[PDB]
Amino acid sequence: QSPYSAAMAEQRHQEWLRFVDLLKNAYQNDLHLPLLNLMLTPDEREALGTRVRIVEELLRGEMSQRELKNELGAGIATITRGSNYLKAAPVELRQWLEEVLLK
Amino acid sequence: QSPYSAAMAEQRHQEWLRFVDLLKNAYQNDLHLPLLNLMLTPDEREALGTRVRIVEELLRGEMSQRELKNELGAGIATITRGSNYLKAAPVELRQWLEEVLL
Ligand SMILES: O=C(O)Cc1c[nH]c2ccccc12
Ligand SMILES: O=C(O)Cc1c[nH]c2ccccc12
Repeated sequence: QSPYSAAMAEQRHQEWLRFVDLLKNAYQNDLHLPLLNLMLTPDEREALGTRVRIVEELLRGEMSQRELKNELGAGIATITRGSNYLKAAPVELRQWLEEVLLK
Repeated sequence: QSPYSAAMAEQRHQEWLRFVDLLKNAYQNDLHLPLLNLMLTPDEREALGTRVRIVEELLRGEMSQRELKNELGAGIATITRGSNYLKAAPVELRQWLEEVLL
């Protein structure tokens, strides 16, 4: 069926929340590392590691475009998307990220 | 430089573990949902939700290949890779997944 429907949106939402609770329980049982190895490909794990550094440097604000590109391998489009995500983040998350990533 | 180097392997280890620790801390602070919305695109979150069901139905062993494909939209190659990962999973993870998913 069509993925663009309320019913499919609700199904995706429930499946996503199930994964979030599964990983929560994995953390609670010290199984987070093998679970994330199973559920994410190596390139996806590498990308997540890089996106942490992109968010950190965007929040810091000291590197420019070409600096971020040459240091992290992230082109301008990727950086702009990350900046859009950061702009859309709730204030509590952004302030916590400033705290934990920059201090 | 080269992605296929020992130094780059070490950098990958470090950056991945920093993400794992950040997300641990986000769960501890009830910020995991917005952090995951920030670090994963919608299609990646959708894929993760589907991968949970793939792993569940592989462990259950009741659905076949065409059934898994028609129910989850996941082709044979994706199911085969998931089965490979499950075969390579450590015993403790697999027994836990059977405990919690079934
Ligand atoms: O849009 C992308 O290329 C993926 C992506 C998801 N969250 C991000 C945060 C910072 C930089 C890139 C991404
Ligand atoms: O290889 C893939 O297609 C992605 C993938 C990563 N972990 C998985 C678990 C089950 C099914 C597919 C995947």
